[PDB]
Amino acid sequence: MAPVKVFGPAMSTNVARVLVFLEEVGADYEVVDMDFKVMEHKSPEHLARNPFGQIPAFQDGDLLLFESRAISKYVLRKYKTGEVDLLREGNLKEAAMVDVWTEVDAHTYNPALSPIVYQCLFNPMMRGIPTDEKVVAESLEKLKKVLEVYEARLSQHEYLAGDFVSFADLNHFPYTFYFMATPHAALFGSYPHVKAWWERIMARPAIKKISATMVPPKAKGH
Ligand SMILES: N[C@@H](CCC(=O)N[C@@H](CSCc1ccc([N+](=O)[O-])cc1)C(=O)NCC(=O)O)C(=O)O
Ligand code: NA
Ligand code: NA
Ligand code: NA
Repeated sequence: MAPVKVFGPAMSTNVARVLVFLEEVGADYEVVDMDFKVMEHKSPEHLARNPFGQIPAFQDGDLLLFESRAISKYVLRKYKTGEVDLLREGNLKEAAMVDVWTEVDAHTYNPALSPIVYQCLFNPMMRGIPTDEKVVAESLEKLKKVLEVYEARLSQHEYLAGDFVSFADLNHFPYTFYFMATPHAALFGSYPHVKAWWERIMARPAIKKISATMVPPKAKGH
């Protein structure tokens, strides 16, 4: 039957996103590393997997996929356990709530948090480009407003879609993980329900496993 293949280094946020869901359902998989220093993601071979020249790409037999959230939902459906139901697709209103807060991550939370990761981590280390502190300052003020909403939401439920962990919650892991390595990692402590939610996510065996393969400078970067 052959395990599925993920193309891209495990440290890349959107690769890690897929690996988390693979681990949640206990599926075998192969991580195919790629050399960004020779721009392997822009090679003719990889463009045939992801025509926009990005990672992850994904292969299951003759099926090629890209876009991390699409890959992840395919994994969750293919390996649907019964022991794990992260999409709630058998329940219309639960699936809707999972969908809402998955979209919130994609279009409200991650656009506020991701720039801080880029400016404080990716740009200086990976690209040799210094931190633009005005982008950081503007993004932090937006993130704080987002976190005020999350704090209220997570005061009523343990997770974002209700009293169950879901696709919505776990999609928050890869970029927030790296945020915890920036100078702004203490931010969450001002939002106690958000911090507790985050710690529940970090306690998950699948999350523990993948975060160990991403390895920051050292865990919660000081
Ligand atoms: N929507 C897509 C986004 C995928 C994506 O952005 N992949 C990035 C790597 S993860 C995000 C990321 C970007 C940059 C760094 N960095 O260190 O400079 C780290 C992580 C990529 O391949 N970029 C190459 C390109 O677009 O040309 C998905 O979720 O799959
Ligand atoms: Na990019
Ligand atoms: Na599911
Ligand atoms: Na918004």
